[PDB]
Amino acid sequence: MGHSALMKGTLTLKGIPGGAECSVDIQGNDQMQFNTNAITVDKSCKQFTVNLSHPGNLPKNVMGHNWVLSTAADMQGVVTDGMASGLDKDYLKPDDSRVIAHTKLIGSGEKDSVTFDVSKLKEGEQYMFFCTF
Ligand SMILES: [Ca+2]
Ligand SMILES: [Cl-]
Ligand SMILES: [Cu+2]
Ligand code: NA
Ligand code: NA
Repeated sequence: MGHSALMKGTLTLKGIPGGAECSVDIQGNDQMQFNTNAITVDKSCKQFTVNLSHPGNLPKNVMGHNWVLSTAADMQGVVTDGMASGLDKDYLKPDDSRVIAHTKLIGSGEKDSVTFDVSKLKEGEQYMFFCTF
């Protein structure tokens, strides 16, 4: 139930040869899909920015999407507690210690960005991004 089983992917801190730009553009659509399942963040990025958008036509209460980052070990807990927190809390437990970064929940035609400190990540750790809707 909800989007997290399908709308998820890995996020990995790596030394990308030569550096990389410090953002990613990601979309969630009307078919419960993100347009990537693997994001790499370069070590030398001080901040990283995720720009989420929602193309198509369905409203937030039917096909709402957020982008939520946690350790892979913490994902299930965040999803469970987020689902229980409900639509009016953007399907996130308020102040959840396990959420490294998150956007708001968006419907069709909306956009949201989140920037976070890359020092909150560690090489070797498994991170997941996901929608908790
Ligand atoms: Ca935001
Ligand atoms: Cl659903
Ligand atoms: Cu979603
Ligand atoms: Na690099
Ligand atoms: Na980029």
